Amino acid sequence: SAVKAARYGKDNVRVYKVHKDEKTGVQTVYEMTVCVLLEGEIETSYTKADNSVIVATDSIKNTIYITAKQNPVTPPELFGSILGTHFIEKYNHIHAAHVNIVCHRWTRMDIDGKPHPHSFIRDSEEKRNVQVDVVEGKGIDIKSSLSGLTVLKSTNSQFWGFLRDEYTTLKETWDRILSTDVDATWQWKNFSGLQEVRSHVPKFDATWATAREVTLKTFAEDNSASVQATMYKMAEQILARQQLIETVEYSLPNKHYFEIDLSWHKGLQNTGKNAEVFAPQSDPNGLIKCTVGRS
Amino acid sequence: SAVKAARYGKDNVRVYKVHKDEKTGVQTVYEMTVCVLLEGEIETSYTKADNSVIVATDSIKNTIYITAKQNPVTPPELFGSILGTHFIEKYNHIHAAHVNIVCHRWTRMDIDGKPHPHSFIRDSEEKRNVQVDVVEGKGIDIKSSLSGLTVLKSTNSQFWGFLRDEYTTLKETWDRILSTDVDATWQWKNFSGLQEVRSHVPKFDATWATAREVTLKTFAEDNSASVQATMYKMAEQILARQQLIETVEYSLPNKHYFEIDLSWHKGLQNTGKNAEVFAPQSDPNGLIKCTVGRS
Amino acid sequence: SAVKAARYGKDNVRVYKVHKDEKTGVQTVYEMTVCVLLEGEIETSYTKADNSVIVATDSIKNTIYITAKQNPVTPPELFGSILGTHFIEKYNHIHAAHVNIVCHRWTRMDIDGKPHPHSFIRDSEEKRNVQVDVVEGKGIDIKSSLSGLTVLKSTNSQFWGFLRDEYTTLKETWDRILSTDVDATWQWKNFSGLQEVRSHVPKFDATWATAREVTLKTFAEDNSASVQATMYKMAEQILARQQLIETVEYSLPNKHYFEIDLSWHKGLQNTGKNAEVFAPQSDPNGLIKCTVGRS
Amino acid sequence: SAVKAARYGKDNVRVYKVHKDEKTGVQTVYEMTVCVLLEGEIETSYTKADNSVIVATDSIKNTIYITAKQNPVTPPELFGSILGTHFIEKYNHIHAAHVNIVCHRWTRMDIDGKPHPHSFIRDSEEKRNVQVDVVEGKGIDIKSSLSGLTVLKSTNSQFWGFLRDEYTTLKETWDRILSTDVDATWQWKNFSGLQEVRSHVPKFDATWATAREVTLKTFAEDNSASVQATMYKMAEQILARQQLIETVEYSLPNKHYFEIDLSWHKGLQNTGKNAEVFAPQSDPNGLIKCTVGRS
Ligand SMILES: Cn1c(=O)[nH]c2c(=O)[nH]c(=O)[nH]c21
Ligand SMILES: Cn1c(=O)[nH]c2c(=O)[nH]c(=O)[nH]c21
Ligand SMILES: Cn1c(=O)[nH]c2c(=O)[nH]c(=O)[nH]c21
Ligand SMILES: Cn1c(=O)[nH]c2c(=O)[nH]c(=O)[nH]c21
Repeated sequence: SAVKAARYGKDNVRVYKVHKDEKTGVQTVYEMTVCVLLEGEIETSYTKADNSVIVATDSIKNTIYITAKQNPVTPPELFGSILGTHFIEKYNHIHAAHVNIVCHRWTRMDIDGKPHPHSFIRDSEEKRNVQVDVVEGKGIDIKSSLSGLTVLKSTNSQFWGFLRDEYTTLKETWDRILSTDVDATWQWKNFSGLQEVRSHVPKFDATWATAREVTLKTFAEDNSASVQATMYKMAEQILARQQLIETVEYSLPNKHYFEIDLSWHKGLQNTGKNAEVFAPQSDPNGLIKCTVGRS
Repeated sequence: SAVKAARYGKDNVRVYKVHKDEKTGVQTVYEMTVCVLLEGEIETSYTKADNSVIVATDSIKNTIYITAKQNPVTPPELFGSILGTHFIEKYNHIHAAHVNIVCHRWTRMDIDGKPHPHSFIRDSEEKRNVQVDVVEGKGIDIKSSLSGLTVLKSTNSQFWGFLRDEYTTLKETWDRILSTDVDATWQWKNFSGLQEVRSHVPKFDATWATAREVTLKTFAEDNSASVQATMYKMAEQILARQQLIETVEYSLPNKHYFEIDLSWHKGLQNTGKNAEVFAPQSDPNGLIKCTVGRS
Repeated sequence: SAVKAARYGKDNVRVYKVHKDEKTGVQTVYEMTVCVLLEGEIETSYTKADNSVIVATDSIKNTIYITAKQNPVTPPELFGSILGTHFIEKYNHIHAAHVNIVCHRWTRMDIDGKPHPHSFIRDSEEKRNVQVDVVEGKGIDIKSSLSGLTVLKSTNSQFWGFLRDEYTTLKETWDRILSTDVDATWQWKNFSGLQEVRSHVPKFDATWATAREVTLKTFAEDNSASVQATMYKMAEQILARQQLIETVEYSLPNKHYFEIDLSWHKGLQNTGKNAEVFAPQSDPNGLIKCTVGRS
Repeated sequence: SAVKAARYGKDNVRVYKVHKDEKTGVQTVYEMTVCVLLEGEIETSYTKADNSVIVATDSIKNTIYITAKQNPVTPPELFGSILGTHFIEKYNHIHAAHVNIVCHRWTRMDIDGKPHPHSFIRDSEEKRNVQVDVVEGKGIDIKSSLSGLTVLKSTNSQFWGFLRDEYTTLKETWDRILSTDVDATWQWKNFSGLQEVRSHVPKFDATWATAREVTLKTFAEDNSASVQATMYKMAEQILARQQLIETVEYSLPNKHYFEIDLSWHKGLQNTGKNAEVFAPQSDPNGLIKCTVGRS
C-alpha cells in the first residue's frame, strides 16, 4: 500500500492583535481563526514511524503567533501569503503550505454619534475569509470570500416557467419572499511570489468591498426571475470591476418561507395577495451554485 | 404519588409577518420564535389518561398564527400579552399561560445611501426577547430582555485588589481587554390586564432602546474596576430612567484574552506594555450576575 | 438603587481525571464540565468597586482542579458536595455555593469481545448531571439528572380524545411514531452536611441507574395514550423505588414525524395503514413537563 | 463572462422509513438526511432567465420521498445509486447527479436483556455516510464513510523524535492521552451502472463493519508512535480486506489534554508519572490527514 496524499498541521488557532496609534490614542483590533496544513517529503512519518520529518503542530501554532507579532495581519490575503511562504522557505522538505483564515467582525462603536477610540461590537456573524495555497515553484494561489451574509427581500422575486412533470407539485409564483445566506468566493490570478502579492495589496480590501456592495445592491434591486439568474448578475459585475480575478463562485441556499392557509378558520384570508403571516422553514432548502469565469 | 406542577405547550414556533404600506409602498418584516406553555386543571391527562382536558399543542400552534394574523406583533410585550390572555379567557380550565418570544433582527438595507423599501439584512445575532406570564386573577407579569450583544474594549479595564490566598495565582492588572456577551433583563411592574398593557405601549420600545444605549455607552466609557462594578452602573441608570421597571438583571460572561509570552523566541517582547498578540480563550469563562432593585 | 441578588464564579471548566489500578493495570477515566457560582457578603464589589471581597474566578478554577486531585470525582453528587462545602467553610463572607456538573460518557471499549484496559468510546451524547446548592446553616440540596437520552418507538403510541374547537385541525390517531429527548431530574431530601451525603454514597449511582432503566422500559412497553400519561408512569415508579427522593421532574419534547401523502403521484398509498415514508420535522415541537411528588 | 460550472438541487431533506415484518411483528427504522445536486445543460437558467431547463428543487424533494417509498433505502450505497440514476435517465438534459446521504443511528433497544420489536435509541452521534456521483457515460463513483466516532486512550501513545528548532517549545513524551474524532472514507472502484452496484450489494455493509472494527482495534492496540503512524496502519488493513476499494482516506483531529502543574500549591504533584487531573483543550487542535492507495 502507498501514501498517495498527506497533509497535517494545526486547526482552530484563535488570534487577536491590537494596533495602538500613539498619536491619536486610537486602537484597532483584529481577530481571526487560522488553520495551516503542510505537505512535503513526510511520508516516512506515516510509514516508518519516523518523526524526524515532522514540524510539530504545536510549533506551527507558535509560528502563527510569532508571524502575527512581526507582520501586519491585514489584509488577510497578505498575512496568509507571508505565513505560507515562511514554511516552504524555512523547511527544505516542506513543499506546500495551505493557510485558511477566517476574520471575525469587531466594528468600532459609535457613542453619541462618534467613533470610540477603543470599544467595538460584533455586528453580525458575517465573515471575510481567505484560502492561500503556497506551492514551491508554482507561486501563490489565493481565493478570497465573504460568507454568513444573511439577507431577505419581501417581494420582487418570482419563480415560474420551470419544468412540470409527474413529480411536480410546486405552483408557479409571481411574488414571493427570497432569503439566503450568501457565500461568495473570488479567485485571484496566480501570483509568482510574495513580492507580487505585496505589489497588489491595495486591491484586496477594495475588491472585498466591491464584492459585498455588488451582492447587496443586486439582491435588493433585481426583480428576480430565479436565484440562478440573480446570482449570475452579481458574478458578472464583480468580474467586470476587477481584472486580476479569474473566477467568481456563489453558493446560495434558498431558505423557504411558506404561506399558511387559514381559510379553515372563519374564512380567514392569508394566501396570495392576502398573505401576511408566513412560516419560515428550517429544512429542507434549495441549494444553488455557480462558477462564472471569463469568455 | 401526586402531580405537584405541570405545564405543556408548543415550542420553537417560527413566525414571520410582513406589513405593506399601500401608500409609500414601503414593507416592514418581523420574524420571531414563539413558545407557549399552559397550566390549569389538567392533572387528569397525566394521571388518568384523560385527554379531554388537553388543548392539543398543534392547536396552540394554529392559535399563534391566527393571533399574529389579527393583531399587531410589535412591540412583542403587547403581542405576548394578547396571546397569553387569549388562552386563559378562552378555556375555563386553563388558568395560566407562559409566552416566550425571541425577536430576530431584519434591518432595512441602505442602498446608495438610502433605505430600501423591501430588502433587509440580519445585522448580528443579537435578540430582543420577552417572557410574559398571564395568570388568572393575578394580572400580567412581563420581563423584557436583550441578549447576544457581543462587545470588546481593548483597554480601560482593570482588575486588582482581589482576595489573595494559597489558591491564588492570578496577577493583578491595570490594563486588560474586557469582552462579554450581554444578557440584560428588566422586569416591569405587574399589570392588571390587557387594558393596562395597552396603555403603556409606547414605553416598551423606548425602554428597550434605553437599556441598549445605556449598556453600550457605560461599557465604552467606564474605566472599569471589575465586571461587577461596571454592570451595577448600567443597571442603576436604567432604573433611574424608567419608573415602571422594578428590577434589572445582568448576566455577563468574562471572555478571557490571554497574553502570550514570546520571550523564549529571540527575546521577542509581547507582554505588559509590549503586548500586541493575544490568545482568545474559548473556555473556561468568568460568569458574573446581579439583580438590582429599588431601595 | 440596591443589590437584590448577586452571584459570580467560573463556568465551563473542563476537567479530566484518570484512575490507574497498579494491580490489574486497568485505567478508568472521568470527564466533566463544571460551573461554580458563589453568593455572600459581596455587594460592595458591585457598589463601591471594592475587590477585597472577591475570590477571583481564576482562583475558583484552580480550586476545582485541586479538589479533583485530592478527592474522588465520582459519584458527582459527592464531588459537588465536597467542592461546594469547601467554599463556605474556607471563606467567612461566602454563604452559598452553587455547583453544576455535567458528566460526559467515556465507555470502556470491548475489543475481541472483551473490556480493554485503557481505551474508551463516547457512546452518545447523553449526560448525567448534578446541581448542588450548599447554603450555610441550611445544609446541602442536590438535584440529579440525566439528559440528552434520545429515543423513538415506531408504533404503540396513540393520541385521541383531546379537546376539539374552532382552533383545531389535528386528526385523532390510534397509531403514531413517538420520539423524544428525555430530560429527567430527581431531587433528594435535604442533607444536613457532608457527613450525611457521604453516608448515602452508594444510593447515588444506584438511583441514576434505576431512573434510566425505568425510563427506557416504560417508554418501550407503555401503549402510550399521550406523552403526559407515559411520563407520569415513569415518575411514579422512580419515587416508589427510592425513598430519599422527594420529587421527580420530566421535561419531554414531542419530536414530530409527519405522514407524507403521495397519492397525487400515480395513486401511491403512503398514509394510515400504508404509511412507510415519513418526514421528521425539525420544528415546531410539543413540550410537555411535569413534577410528581409524594401524597 | 461565461458559466464554467453549475449545480443546483435540494439539501437537508430528512427522511424516515419503517419496515414492518408482518410475520414476527418486528419493525426496523431508517432515518437519513439527503442532499441531491444536479448538473447538465442548464446554463440558460443563469444567463437568460430560462426556467424551462430547471427541474424545481421542490420536485427533487418529492422524488426523494417517492424513490424511498418504492425501493429499499439500505445499504445507502444502493439507495444513492438508484436515486442518482433516476435523474440522469429521466431528464435528457441532466448529465450528472450528486447524492450525499447521512445515516443517523436508531439502535434497537434491549429491554430485560432482549431486543424490543419497535423501540430504538440513538447511541451516539456517529454517522455512516455516502457520496454517490452518477455521471452519464462515466458510470457511478461511490465514496463511503464513517464520521463522528469519538475515542480516547489514556496511555500507550507517545510522541518524541520530532524536528526541534527555534520555533519549538513542545517537550518530547513517552506517555500521553490520545483522543480524536475519526472521519474515515473508502472509495470504491468505478461501477459501470446500477446493475453492477446491485451485484455487490452484500459488500457494502460488510466493508463498513470492517472499516469500523479495524479502526477501533488498531486505535486500542497500537502503541502509538504518532497519529500519522497509527492511521496508516488502519488504512493498510482495510485495503487488504477489500479488493474493490481503491483508496482509504483518514482525517483525524488531535484533541489535546494538557497536564496541570499544581506544584505551586503545597508542592502538590500532578505532572509526569504523577499526572492524574488534566485540562481538555477545546482549541486549537492538530489535524492530520492521509490518503493511502495501492502500490
Ligand atoms: C422554489 N424553487 C424550487 O423549487 N426550485 C427553485 C430553483 O431552482 N430556483 C429558485 O429560484 N427557486 C426554486
Ligand atoms: C480576571 N478575573 C477573575 O479571575 N475574577 C474576576 C471577577 O470576579 N471580576 C472581573 O472583572 N475579572 C475577574
Ligand atoms: C400530537 N399532539 C398534540 O398536538 N398535542 C399533544 C399533547 O399534548 N400530547 C401528546 O402526546 N401529543 C400531542
Ligand atoms: C502533540 N503533537 C504535535 O505538536 N504535533 C503532532 C503530530 O504531528 N502528530 C502527533 O501525533 N502529535 C503531535
